[PDB]
Amino acid sequence: SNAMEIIFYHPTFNAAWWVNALEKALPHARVREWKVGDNNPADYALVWQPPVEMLAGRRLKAVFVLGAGVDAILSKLNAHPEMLDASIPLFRLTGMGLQMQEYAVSQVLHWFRRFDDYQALKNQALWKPLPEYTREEFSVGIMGAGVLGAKVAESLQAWGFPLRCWSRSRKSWPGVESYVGREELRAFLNQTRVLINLLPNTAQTVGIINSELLDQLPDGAYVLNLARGVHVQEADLLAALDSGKLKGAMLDVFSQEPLPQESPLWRHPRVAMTPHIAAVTRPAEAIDYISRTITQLEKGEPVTGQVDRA
Amino acid sequence: SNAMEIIFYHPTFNAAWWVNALEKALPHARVREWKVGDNNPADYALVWQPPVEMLAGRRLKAVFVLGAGVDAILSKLNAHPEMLDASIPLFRLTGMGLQMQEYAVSQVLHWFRRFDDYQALKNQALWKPLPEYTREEFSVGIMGAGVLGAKVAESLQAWGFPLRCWSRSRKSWPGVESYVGREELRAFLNQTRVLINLLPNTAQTVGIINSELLDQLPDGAYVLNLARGVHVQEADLLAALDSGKLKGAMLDVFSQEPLPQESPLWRHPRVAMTPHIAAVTRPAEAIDYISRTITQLEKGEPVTGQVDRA
Repeated sequence: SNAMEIIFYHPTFNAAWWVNALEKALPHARVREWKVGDNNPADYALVWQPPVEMLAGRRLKAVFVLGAGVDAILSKLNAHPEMLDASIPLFRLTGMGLQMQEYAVSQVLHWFRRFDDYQALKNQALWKPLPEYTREEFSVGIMGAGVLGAKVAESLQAWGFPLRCWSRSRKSWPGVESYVGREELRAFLNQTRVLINLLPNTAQTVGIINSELLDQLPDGAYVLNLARGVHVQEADLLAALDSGKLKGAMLDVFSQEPLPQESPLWRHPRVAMTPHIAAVTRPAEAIDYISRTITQLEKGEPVTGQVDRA
Repeated sequence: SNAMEIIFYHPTFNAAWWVNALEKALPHARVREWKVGDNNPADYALVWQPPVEMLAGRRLKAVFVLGAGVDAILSKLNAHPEMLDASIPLFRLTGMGLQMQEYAVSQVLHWFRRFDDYQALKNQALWKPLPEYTREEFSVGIMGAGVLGAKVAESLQAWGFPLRCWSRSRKSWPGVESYVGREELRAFLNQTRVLINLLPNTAQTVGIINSELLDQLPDGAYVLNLARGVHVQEADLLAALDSGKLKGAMLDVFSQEPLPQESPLWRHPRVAMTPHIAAVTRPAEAIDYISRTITQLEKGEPVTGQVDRA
């Protein structure tokens, strides 16, 4: 023919910027942003929250999901077996431990040094040095196995906080007490001052952070949600913040995103919020991965990052 | 006689708690909180902002200043040569690098990840992922030589920020570009996104952070003041925050402390404030130092932490 055709679709990224970087990364490719009504052939598709008509009936060499988190797309494909011929390989971008570390280390220290309290004191123009928290009473509990959790634990134990992790599978991270299964969840929660959620999702963790879990945390605890919005029952979180069970929370993810303006979370004085930016893959990195993987496919070499479509 | 008499005075600490810990640390000592009119002998005096009548005419084996920062007391003694017989040794408690590190690392990351911006966006109930800052453009500049500055630099370069330091004396900290003298101050400021002040004081640094210095920082910079209040010209800081020269500031120290409620700093939305708590010596540590040093003096052994009364 024989030009390589690539199509690109993202709900909120700058298509122009991505099309460009892609053109320079794969100079021998024709890249174009996909728009409704575009049924001209393509060899590779780069997508996030793609509509059905973009991929339905397409013959493609591969689809690249623009982000980690294949749960959303897999369910659209599984609820629409007709959206992507099941023989087409699907890929995902996780090398973002650093980003998580930055976020968690900043906030855990922020809370440890009572900057949240000091900000409230500032807003009342009240000079009041507060009692200091001991490292011993400031235990960190990470929920979730996987590199992100492992990286976050590593970076926090370096500051001397007691660390514990909880997962369904038994684990052995250096300098961390490992708790396993719903059987050991209470023991884990009882001893955790700062609860950090880094669970990849599961049917078995939906709404896991609800009142039944919050009740086992010691009073004056904190919740840092870096995993999935559906892991937190928002009404229960707010109730725990209002009763004093929780001193504070920081949430990067929400049950519904963008979080509707109507949500009271926006309004709570002891909730901090970030619009799902804890760890985004740098486009340069994303582009390097995608171009590298396309090259391996064109040459029949081994690839990495393929998502099994169980 | 022969009981060892110790007297204690602090303007805001819990005298009872300190007297107690002291009694247990030196069981063989009689410790008492000093109150106006108490002219009964003592062997050692533990003080912070002592009034003249507490130390005038006293024969003492040593005075212990309850904190690092001997500038305040030395000037009261030097302006009142009659407050402490000049033959009496004076001691000070610096092993607080960790505390500074916690503070600086938390805040520099806080700013780097735009949590300040995200908080403002939260307060407007506006979901808006913001552009990310590169590490390259997020250079840290530490003013001041000495361990605290060295510790803070060490902990920040570990996160991959470009680091520079400025002092009057030439220095060589690993992984840090060293700038020396007022001659190289502009070059240093021009390249510094986050200015961290850790200068021990000098006549030559009073009001150093004024408009002439702020003007050399790149727009969108930040100031973190962890050293002395008199180092910052508060009116100029506020002006720099209002013009956009400075995106934000965090201050742990102020020209006058407690900062009068009248000060506009309390009121600025892009100033964060803490009541001089960046690095306080743990009382347990303070007590261990003082008891250890008293024991060395009683036994004629070498001591450490003595302040020359030049």
